[PDB]
Amino acid sequence: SPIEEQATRLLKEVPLIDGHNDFPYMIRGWFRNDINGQDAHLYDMPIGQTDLQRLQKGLLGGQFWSAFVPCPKNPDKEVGSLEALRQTLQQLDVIHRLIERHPTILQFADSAASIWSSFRAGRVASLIGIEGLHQIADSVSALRMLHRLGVRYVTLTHNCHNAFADAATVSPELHGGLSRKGERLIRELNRMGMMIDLSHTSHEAQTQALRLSRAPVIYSHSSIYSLRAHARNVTDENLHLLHRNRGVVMICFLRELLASEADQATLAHVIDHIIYAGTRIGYEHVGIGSDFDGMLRGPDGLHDVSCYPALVAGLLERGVSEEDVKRVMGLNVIRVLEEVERVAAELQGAGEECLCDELDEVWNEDIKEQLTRERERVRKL
Amino acid sequence: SPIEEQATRLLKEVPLIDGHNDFPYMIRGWFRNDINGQDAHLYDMPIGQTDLQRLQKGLLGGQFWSAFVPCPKNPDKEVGSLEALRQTLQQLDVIHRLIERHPTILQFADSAASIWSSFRAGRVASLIGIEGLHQIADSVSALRMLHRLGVRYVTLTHNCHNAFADAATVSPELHGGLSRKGERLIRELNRMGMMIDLSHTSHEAQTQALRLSRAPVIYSHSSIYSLRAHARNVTDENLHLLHRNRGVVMICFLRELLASEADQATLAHVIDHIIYAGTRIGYEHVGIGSDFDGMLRGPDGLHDVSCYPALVAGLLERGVSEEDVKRVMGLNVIRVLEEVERVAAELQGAGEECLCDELDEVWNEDIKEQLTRERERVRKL
Ligand SMILES: [Cl-]
Ligand SMILES: [Cl-]
Ligand SMILES: [Zn+2]
Ligand SMILES: [Zn+2]
Ligand SMILES: [Zn+2]
Ligand SMILES: [Zn+2]
Repeated sequence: SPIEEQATRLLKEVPLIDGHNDFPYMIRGWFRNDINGQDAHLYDMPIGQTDLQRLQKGLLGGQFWSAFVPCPKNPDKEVGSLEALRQTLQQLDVIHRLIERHPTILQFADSAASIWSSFRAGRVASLIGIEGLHQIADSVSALRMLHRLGVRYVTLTHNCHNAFADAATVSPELHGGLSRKGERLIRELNRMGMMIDLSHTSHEAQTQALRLSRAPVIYSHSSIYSLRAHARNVTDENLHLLHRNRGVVMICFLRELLASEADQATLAHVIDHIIYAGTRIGYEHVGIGSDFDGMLRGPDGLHDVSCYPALVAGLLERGVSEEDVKRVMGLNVIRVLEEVERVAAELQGAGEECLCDELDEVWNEDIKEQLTRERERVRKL
Repeated sequence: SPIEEQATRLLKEVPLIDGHNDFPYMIRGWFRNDINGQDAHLYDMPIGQTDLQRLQKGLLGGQFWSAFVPCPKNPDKEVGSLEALRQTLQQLDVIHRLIERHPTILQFADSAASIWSSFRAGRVASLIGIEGLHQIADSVSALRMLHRLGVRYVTLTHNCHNAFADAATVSPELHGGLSRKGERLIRELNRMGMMIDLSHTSHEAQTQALRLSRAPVIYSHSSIYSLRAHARNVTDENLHLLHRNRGVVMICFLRELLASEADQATLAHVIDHIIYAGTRIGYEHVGIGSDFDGMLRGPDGLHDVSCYPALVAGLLERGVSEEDVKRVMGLNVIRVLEEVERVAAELQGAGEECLCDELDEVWNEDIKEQLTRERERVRKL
């Protein structure tokens, strides 16, 4: 069809960059992060919605691979929080090993330039994000090291309240949006060049983050509230504040977020959600945030990662212009990552102070007096 | 003096690379890793043997900055082990922030080429190492992420036994050298290109590591046993196995390791230790491993980081040739890091399997059956 050829041409011209995929957690579930001699299975998986053959088939240009670990369930709160940090490094490790063992398909990217150079070579631009602040174990130092390991967005919560912000799906509220720590962390995230992700966060937490953030944010996988009322979806209030923020809402394929009955959800519903946001806040603030492998089953026509050409063709069929489809595919999320890095460079160039952790005193006054006495002895030599 | 001018010329021609300095832990002790508006103090410290003015004065070419955290003291063994991992990321964070805030003095390096390019520009080549396996929290995944963060050596123990190896200063013995896990970790360290450091490890643990390792190792800060009997010093047995391994013993300035009475220790004792090893196993297997800021007081003439020109002049005064002094200064430790990276490239190029952690099963048989049933449904479409 001339529409199918058009969709294939667009997928070759610009990268379709998906906002969120939990394929790394499926590798932890199925293989337990042991991928040695598992290429046959990694190319043709016996479970899930993602594998390396189907990833090629769908012509996907880039991917933010999620490094999610569950919210801590342990009665010992210190152990659970610290356990999440160790599991985070295990998931970042298997993501890096997955990319490194398959260099013909996947290539690591952590910027707008690295996404393009990956797309020119014919690879899937492989970026990384974490699904929740619980993953850092209350350590802003750890968060900066996660940025150094290649993490380029941080979802503020998953399905649990943390010290920084409230989750959408948990009641009662803890902070009523962001905490004081949360407000201060927004400045640090803008300073370091970490992209803020407002998926899974409460409506009040979104409103406060959108007003405070000096850089554009994203919703890595969230849908529209007006079309389907759910705690996880974005309200018209927050859609307008996203426009002022210059952020992007990357539309989710979760069936619960598209229809009241999950079995009724379809590819057409995803297109309705993209067109709604594109009509009201412009097509330069809308994206694609599948959440593949964060669900058992997908919508009719969006069953797995091979179905992206159907989404591009469906948007063109509805009268969304080529230029606007290219924006929704990936140009918008590239711009936000580019603007996040530019803001960080401005703030780092200006010499803004970084947020430091609260640490225990290791030395008492006796030790500090010995050290000062010792220094003075060396001065008199 | 013609000997002082000779020492200054050598320090400009080749980088003097010190094996171990604990200045990052002094920053944790004094500032609690909060260096915002502390440049006056960082250039002229009120404590310790290291600051940025004295670092320039001594003409030091490179430095392995230690990222040490204490051995876990907590009764809850899980909490203590996981706490060491979080503290490790705090110390790696402050090392990176120290380098980044002072780019005219310090420059990050993680290879032989990066050491040289740093030295050409007139910076101190700033490398990173961790002082003990307890710092990884039994996570080989975490260890690979520490390598990604810039860690280029790992001391197998500090002053405590761990799951992998025995420390020198603790009795009774636990593993009697390396454990089975330790033996398997040696292969993984060689594969990833992590330099093995045998300081703080028991004599038996050294012997087993030196025979097993396929790449050259180091002693980042250890002295000679024959001159001064101590658990921390290297025996003639292990010095010979270091020669076969092609490693380097970087001589320590700790007074306890140089003389029976600590107040008697001197610059002359450090030179005796360098000449002993250089005479018996050749000058291409000897280095300088100060351990500055891992001690209150240093030897007479080696009080702080400004005293390196006295060490170079002292070696030349004793009849050690210019070419051999250049080797002891830094060419040897550069070679070992270069050979460690070459061995890793050979093993990674050959497609050797990496060591994976033992993970818990997250899904039961009910969940796995749903995932396989779901995959088959998608196959029939
Ligand atoms: Cl602490
Ligand atoms: Cl686990
Ligand atoms: Zn997810
Ligand atoms: Zn999610
Ligand atoms: Zn030390
Ligand atoms: Zn030490």
